[PDB]
Amino acid sequence: GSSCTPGTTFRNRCNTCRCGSNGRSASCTLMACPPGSY
Ligand SMILES: [Co+2]
Repeated sequence: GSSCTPGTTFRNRCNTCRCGSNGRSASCTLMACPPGSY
């Protein structure tokens, strides 16, 4: 838990994220995600 697979991308609601080298952070888009956006 509290982790991602390094260098993977993943989705969180309407946002997309790229997992850091450490697996402990991710670079994510910051879009507001209203209903229907995902
Ligand atoms: Co963990």
